[PDB]
Amino acid sequence: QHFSIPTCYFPSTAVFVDDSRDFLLNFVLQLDEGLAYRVFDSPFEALDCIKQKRDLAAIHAEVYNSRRFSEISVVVVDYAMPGMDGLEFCRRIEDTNIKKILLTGQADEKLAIAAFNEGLIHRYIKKSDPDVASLITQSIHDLQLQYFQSMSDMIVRMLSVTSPNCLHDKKYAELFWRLCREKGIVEFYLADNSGSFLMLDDDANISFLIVKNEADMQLHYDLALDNGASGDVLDQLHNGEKIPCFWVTPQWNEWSNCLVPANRFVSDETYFYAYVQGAVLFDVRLDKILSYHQYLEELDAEEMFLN
Repeated sequence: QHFSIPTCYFPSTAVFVDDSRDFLLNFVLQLDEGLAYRVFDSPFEALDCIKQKRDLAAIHAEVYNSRRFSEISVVVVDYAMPGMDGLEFCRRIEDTNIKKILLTGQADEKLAIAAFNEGLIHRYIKKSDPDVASLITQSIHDLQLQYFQSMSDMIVRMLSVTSPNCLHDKKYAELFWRLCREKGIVEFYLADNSGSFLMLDDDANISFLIVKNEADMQLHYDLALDNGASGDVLDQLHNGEKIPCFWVTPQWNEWSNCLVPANRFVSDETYFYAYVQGAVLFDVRLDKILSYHQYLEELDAEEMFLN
């Protein structure tokens, strides 16, 4: 219901717990390239690995964490695992916010329904379903989003900040996610109180989606009016034709190139935004950022399922 746009997002790791190598080979080789995953044939070793893995400017600082992509967001577990059934496996990680996909047998649907209603698991799929491979893949994408949506609750609490209203706007979120796909964005991080986002592609190229609400536009118009800006600047800020692209008040003669043409989006409220290339809002050290493409290349072939 909330955080249709999460406070942050980046490619995360899914864990597959299954005792059928033939099922895993058929499944993982249909997956889209770009999904990081780990495979365990034992629920005990999978649990041990999960256990051992465990202001507003602090959000985008996560991009300097080279191990962020190894965050485990979704687990896919077969209920018929030897040693420990799939539901008992999920109970021992239900304290975390990992999203659980249960692969059910022919006589396990009632047990999975109860677990789904209690919130123990978030998805159950018949392992013998002819579309099982595509159903798991779609649920992985859906639950990796829900993982960061659940993260957004604790992040705004930990930082003692209030979320921008645009993050809960369903119409605007669809525009946000479709723009991310148009620009090849794989990870983003909330940048200011109005809903701006630091954005990166798989090569860690920097870009920003600067977002302003009507209250911000009125504040910028009042600042330019109190500062005595050019006649065009007052008309552009009043009509909402352009938005400020800075992060501090510019000089009366500097408002010219500190503005960028903006799009207007009317939904739950009126937003003004512009997608700009480069580090525009604040400085970003590209030399201390591990891109996602380089993370996938630096994956050690020793601990790979496909070797």
